[PDB]
Amino acid sequence: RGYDDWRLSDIPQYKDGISTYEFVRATHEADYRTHQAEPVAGRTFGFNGIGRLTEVALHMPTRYTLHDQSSQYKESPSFFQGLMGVPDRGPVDLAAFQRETEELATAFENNGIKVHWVDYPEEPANPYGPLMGHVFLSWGSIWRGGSVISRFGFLPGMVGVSEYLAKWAWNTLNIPPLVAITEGAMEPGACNMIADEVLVTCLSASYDQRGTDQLVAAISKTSGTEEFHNLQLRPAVEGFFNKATGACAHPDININAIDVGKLVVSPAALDWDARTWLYDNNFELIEADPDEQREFLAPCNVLLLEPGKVIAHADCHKTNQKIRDAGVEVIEVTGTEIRKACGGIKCRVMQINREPGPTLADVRNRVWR
Amino acid sequence: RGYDDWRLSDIPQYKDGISTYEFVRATHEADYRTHQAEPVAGRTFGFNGIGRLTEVALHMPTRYTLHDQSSQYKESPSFFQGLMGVPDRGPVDLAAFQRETEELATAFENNGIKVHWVDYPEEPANPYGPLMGHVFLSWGSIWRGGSVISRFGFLPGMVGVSEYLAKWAWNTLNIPPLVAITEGAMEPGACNMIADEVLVTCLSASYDQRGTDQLVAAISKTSGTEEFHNLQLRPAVEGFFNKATGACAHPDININAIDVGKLVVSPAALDWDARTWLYDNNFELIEADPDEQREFLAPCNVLLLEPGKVIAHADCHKTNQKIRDAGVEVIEVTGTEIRKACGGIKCRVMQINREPGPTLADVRNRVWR
Amino acid sequence: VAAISKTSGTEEFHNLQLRPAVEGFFNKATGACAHPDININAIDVGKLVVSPAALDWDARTWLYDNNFELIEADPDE
Ligand code: NA
Ligand code: NA
Ligand code: NA
Repeated sequence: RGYDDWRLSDIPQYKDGISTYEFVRATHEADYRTHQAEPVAGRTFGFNGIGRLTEVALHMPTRYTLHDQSSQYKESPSFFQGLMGVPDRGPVDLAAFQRETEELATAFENNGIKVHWVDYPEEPANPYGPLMGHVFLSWGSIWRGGSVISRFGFLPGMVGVSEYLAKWAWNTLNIPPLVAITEGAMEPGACNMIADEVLVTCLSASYDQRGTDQLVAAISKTSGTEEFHNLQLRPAVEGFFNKATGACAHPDININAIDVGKLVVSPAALDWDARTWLYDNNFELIEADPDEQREFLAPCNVLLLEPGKVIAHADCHKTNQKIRDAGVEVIEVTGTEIRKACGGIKCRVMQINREPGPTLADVRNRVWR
Repeated sequence: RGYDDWRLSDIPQYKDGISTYEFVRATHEADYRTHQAEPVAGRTFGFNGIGRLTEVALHMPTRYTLHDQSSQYKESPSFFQGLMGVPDRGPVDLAAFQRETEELATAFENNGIKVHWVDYPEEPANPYGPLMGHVFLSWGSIWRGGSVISRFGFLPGMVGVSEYLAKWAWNTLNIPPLVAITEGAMEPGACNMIADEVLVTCLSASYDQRGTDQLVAAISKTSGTEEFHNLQLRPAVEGFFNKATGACAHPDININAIDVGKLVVSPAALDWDARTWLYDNNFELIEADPDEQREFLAPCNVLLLEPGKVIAHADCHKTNQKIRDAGVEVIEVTGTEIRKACGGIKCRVMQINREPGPTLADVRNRVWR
Repeated sequence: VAAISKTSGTEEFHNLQLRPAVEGFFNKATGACAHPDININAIDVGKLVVSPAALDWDARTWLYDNNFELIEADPDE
């Protein structure tokens, strides 16, 4: 459209004969997401909900991506093994890690999902040491309304990284920032949603109440939904993972939607209040295999491509058969090397755009019991 | 520092023998501004307070910087004159506008202040028309903790512009975003501070309570101060300016600090509650000349370089003499072309860095009455 | 708690409430239990034996702030 072709009618709040007060008031009442954020970006964005995923980002590992090669890790493996708490399966193999990355990218491409690639500098470091955990791009997933700078609860190696990803999103995709978390802890990208307006968080090493309150207040305003619900799990774990039980600080390892009103869920996830809430709101629970969970094969860490279709770890044979039995298509992808650190396949995916999908009302209205 | 020289002692929360729980808790308790925002940026930043200004940005006008060249302005001058409410002083002259810009830059250089330059594209437009008001870079001033995306209450021509300035600050200076305002109206860069922890806002066309609450909550957490105060003026004005009275929607036209516990203030600014608050907190008021105020010569729009030294419009002879009588040095700078739109000299300056300066306690402790 | 607090013989009364992830009495996948007596117990003044499956973050914080020392039970046992 030509620079000299613009007219007052191109301003949505403008009307012939409108008073100053009325124009201003209409401006104050406009919706931020649809009036400002999306039009200025030139596109929709946000991974909220359980609708159709269209766009993601991955990181192709280099030798600097490997947590066990940080000089700080070398100084004290046991310090980082306490923070992470995941089973020791030996050193990360770079070549195999690269191969499973290619396989994940192909799964997306075979299903019509756009894949962007995020690179980091050589010898990447923040003020406190080498980057660590920066393969886990879910930590930079984009909300309706914009990107978030996180406060990491347990991993100093991620300082600077949510900044880098948000900046990448702005420069590469024109997606703006929504908020920085500035108190307590909050790692929103490791949260997930089980309906269009239902967020699952934890209280854990990765989330306190103050951080949660700040994040939820910001994303609720741009959620595109009338109401917003936060189901808060209360896992018994000290760091990231509890290898005695399968309990995890991140929702993405405890629970995930596989279809409308159907969740895959860890044995270690549901305290009584959470169970009651899910029951009352008509969610059907597919229980993950207990050994798969406890051994950190990440059977709940499935990525929903759309209701009824997920990407899952190829070696979660028992959980994946239960998911298929629930009428859901499973795309199996190798995820052996990724699980040597604090996450699985879903955890490594930055979700950029998901189309609007089924609501909590749709969950409540499904007749299945 | 070498990539392989990092040790655990480089992590501030680390200590020999610390448990996982204790390390995580120390991480949750760390201060965002000094642990994350500033170290990742590689520098301090923020214009908060009344200390020494060190760094600003200006825009050198082009033909597209002129509001009277927008096709929307041409379609209805009276619409925009209703929104703005400022006296008509005739057409902007590009070349003279450029000249007064160079004069302001020289004043900054003569006073030891670093000046960055912001350019816009040719034929710059947002989703709703040509940019308008984009010379006024105060709207992009940087807070302790980071940049802000604003919700403009009356000027659709600024949609997209606070985004552009924040992105510029991130790419050019490595300064991160703090928050996007997503409800109501809030134009924080046209606010000003009268002590290290005292923010002056208005309730007006440019600010509602919801927008104010969002902004104040965000900047208070990174203010670097134990307490934070918001003095809210209640000007009687419909749009930007009330040409019958001198009242303005923006604090920056109503009031400004000139020294520790000394303010220049418009006759039209102080409702009884605001006057009482200023009295109880020991602020001395220098009243701007009423004719200079009403004629929009912007006599309260002075830029504090440090306590006791301001830049002011060269033609505010009466107010400037009152400021000098109060023991403050005035640097007079031409600001004729800038005032044809909704702002004065201070309004066109993006403040990037101001050193920590006197506190509300310092104001309260000054003995002068 | 209202009933026993009035006859406790003590000026104050505190209830630490654990939130175990278990559907019935016992969770054989995790070691979590519906009963406190299987999750935690005092062994001396300010020293507790405690299950890996017992302590949510709020409970852990409360115990830490009140100076209780935790001996972790063997996870397989
Ligand atoms: Na719960
Ligand atoms: Na000032
Ligand atoms: Na508890």
